[PDB]
Amino acid sequence: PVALHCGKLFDARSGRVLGPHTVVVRDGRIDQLISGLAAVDLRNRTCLPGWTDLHVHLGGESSPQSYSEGFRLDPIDFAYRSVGYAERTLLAGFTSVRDLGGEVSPHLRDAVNQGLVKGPRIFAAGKS
Amino acid sequence: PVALHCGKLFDARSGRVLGPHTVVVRDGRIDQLISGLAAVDLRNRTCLPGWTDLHVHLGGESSPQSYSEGFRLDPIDFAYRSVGYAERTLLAGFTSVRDLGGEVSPHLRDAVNQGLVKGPRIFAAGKS
Repeated sequence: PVALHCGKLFDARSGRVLGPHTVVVRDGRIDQLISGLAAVDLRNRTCLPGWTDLHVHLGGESSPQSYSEGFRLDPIDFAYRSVGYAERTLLAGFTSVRDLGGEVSPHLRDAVNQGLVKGPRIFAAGKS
Repeated sequence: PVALHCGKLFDARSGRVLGPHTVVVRDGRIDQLISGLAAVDLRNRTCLPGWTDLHVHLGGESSPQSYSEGFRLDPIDFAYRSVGYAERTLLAGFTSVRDLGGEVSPHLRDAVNQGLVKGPRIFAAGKS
């Protein structure tokens, strides 16, 4: 249970930035939206919903060695890299993603959902 | 049947350079060694026996891509490269070599012995 006090709120449905608002969060959902208990001071910030990236591949990253590591590395090493990838993605403001390829992301999604590692909400495609 | 006239001859057994000599070749062997018919004029040159390299790998060559081509290429491409490798080795003065690794060299040796391609006399080790 935390109350959020922020100076401006962006209304996604309308596409307009409103004024001061107070957001009350209990049980992980939004309960009240008073316009005009733990408290977080965001009165010098703009309120937005979390962003969704609909096309990512959290199981790897492009590099000059990307076309030779496949024959020498295992998916476990790629999972160890994906831990940092997912943390960096979450900390940039993206609370959900849609993964469109790769067989490490269904496992990363399970690990994130169980709380073992930090990351966004993953919708995984598995093998293309 | 060709007679060779060269100004100086290197005697491998003794290790000394001698004077003018005439070498008569019939049937692929040395028959006469007159000291002091087709003719080749080498009177401004030094006569030596063909050289032997006891450690070569005619089936490949080092390159920045040598650690990734193995998973993408076939031995046929390496044979096509070995054709030029063997020609260049023969033209540098090495009439025989000892190949100490590689499974393309037993086939290159057969091809050279049958006269299909140019190269030195190959003693191949096969797989190490």
